[PDB]
Amino acid sequence: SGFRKMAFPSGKVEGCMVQVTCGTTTLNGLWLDDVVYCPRHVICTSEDMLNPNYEDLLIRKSNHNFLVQAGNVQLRVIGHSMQNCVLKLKVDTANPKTPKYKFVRIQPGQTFSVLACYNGSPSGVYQCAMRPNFTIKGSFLNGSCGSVGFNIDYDCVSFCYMHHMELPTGVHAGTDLEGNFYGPFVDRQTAQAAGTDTTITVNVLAWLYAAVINGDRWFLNRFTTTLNDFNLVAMKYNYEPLTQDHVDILGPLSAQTGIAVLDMCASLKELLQNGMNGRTILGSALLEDEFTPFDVVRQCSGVTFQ
Amino acid sequence: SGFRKMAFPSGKVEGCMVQVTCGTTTLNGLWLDDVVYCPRHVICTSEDMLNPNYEDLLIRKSNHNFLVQAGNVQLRVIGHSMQNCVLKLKVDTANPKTPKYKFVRIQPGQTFSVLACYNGSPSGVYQCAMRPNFTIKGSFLNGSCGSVGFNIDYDCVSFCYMHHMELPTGVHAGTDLEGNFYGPFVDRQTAQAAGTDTTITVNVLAWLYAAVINGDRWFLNRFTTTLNDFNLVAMKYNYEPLTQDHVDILGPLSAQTGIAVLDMCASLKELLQNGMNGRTILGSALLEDEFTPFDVVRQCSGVTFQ
Ligand SMILES: [K+]
Repeated sequence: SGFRKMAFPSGKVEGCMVQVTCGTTTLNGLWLDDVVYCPRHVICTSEDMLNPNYEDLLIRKSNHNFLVQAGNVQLRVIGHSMQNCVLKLKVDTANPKTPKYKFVRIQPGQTFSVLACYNGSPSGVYQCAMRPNFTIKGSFLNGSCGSVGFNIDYDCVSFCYMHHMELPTGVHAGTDLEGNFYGPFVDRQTAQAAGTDTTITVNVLAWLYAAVINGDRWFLNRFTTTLNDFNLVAMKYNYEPLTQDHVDILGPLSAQTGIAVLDMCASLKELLQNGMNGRTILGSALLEDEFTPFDVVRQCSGVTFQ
Repeated sequence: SGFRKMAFPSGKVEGCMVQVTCGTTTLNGLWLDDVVYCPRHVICTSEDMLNPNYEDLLIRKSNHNFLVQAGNVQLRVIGHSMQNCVLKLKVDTANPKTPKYKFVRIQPGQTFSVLACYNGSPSGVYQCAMRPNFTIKGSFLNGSCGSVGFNIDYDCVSFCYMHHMELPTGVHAGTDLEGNFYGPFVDRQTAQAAGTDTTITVNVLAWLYAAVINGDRWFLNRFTTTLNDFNLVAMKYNYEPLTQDHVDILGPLSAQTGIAVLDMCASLKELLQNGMNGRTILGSALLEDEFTPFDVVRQCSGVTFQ
């Protein structure tokens, strides 16, 4: 029994984290084969950041301007290119600990593990959701940039996020490993508003299913609802619209528990309208939305890796 | 900067997890040097479990009764001993991936990362507290036993927990790596009651400090209190007494924020009595108690590992 914010095991990613330094800026890089990936803003000074011309700043850089340290081993940079907002430093050594990996672009609502690093060394691991507004509510400090988010399938690491910046609101933004930001953000120190953050409805439902599996059934009610009637109530409480695709993905959990998706939707409707009356679900007084349907299945069925 | 249930990186522990099989039972073992540690109840059948005489059950066992698999590599058992409730299988091979480690017995309140495993293979990693009643509110399924809890200092893994059993209440119990149960529990299938669980006061305070660091200052009040006056209020809300040792360990955070421990205590007093008025601290509507003072320092200062 029990249910936790459970992260993927970090071992495979630990062995890819390096320190990258340029000028006075030190952040993290991801070392896969003979390439180190890191945020390109590492080449910028404080003043460059206000309006950086990256094409120009990079032409003015040479390989020796980049210091890459893997543990107590200096990696020599022998090449550099830029892909969107990621810097690719070609190094003299293929990472012996390179795992099987893919670069994946995730959708809002999907979750991943983050290996928060400083100076190429891991500080911790935690589970995360890509928020609907394309931010993530991470735990990152100065120098966290280059830290990556990932999922694991079997033995294959699917890298989906690289951390680039913190916004004034204290939430975080970054790119896929091709250097394309998630959301309407740029690696420039210019005012940038997060879109309004909404609650990931399908994930709340998934977590309610988790709660049922673990006993909690008090929120189950006698009501039912149509999909559209639900979404009308949801929108009023800043909940993402629930699509048919979402309903379909919840199918496995609806089958496991025997509770139909729209029935669970009704249970949520009431919770939104009335509240919880000081009661808690899976130890939480708030409706948790950082667990996907698949995440519940994985934790409740005991899926392992490598 | 944000705040998350953040686990230690699992890499070092991943490389120590093996599968151990005996009779009708498969669970997990921890492979350090030429020894594999696992719960001794692996030698029991269903019938043995009702009233096991372990000294006698083990005398009747031979090395060949124990099948240890590290991936697709069979480890040959060449010896067996019992230390309290842990079985130590001596094998023909020292684990090449043995990290620097200690075996530590933690105190109630203290936290650790758990690497949940099935069949010697990791499913995930999550942060945990040793509850005051010596249970842990884990996420474990059938076959999780042998899974370990740990902290890391620099490069040294301090193993503090091995999972042995789930109790009727759905919470978990186990031993230090010397095989001594935490709490009044035994590795017998006989009814066993968890003591009443209390809230880990020192940890709630630590987490309030974390909240200050991340902005939230609304719960700060002008009032102060003596230690005893605080504990009188605490006991009424099922909070662990706050000791002077607790005050001392909160020292770093009190220094960092400039808020005195007893001042923070007063702020907590009010929160306990009046509630939050539907407000939230670090995204939570409940007072969180599974973060130690050190855990907050590590997350908020960016402490890394190896
Ligand atoms: K219902």
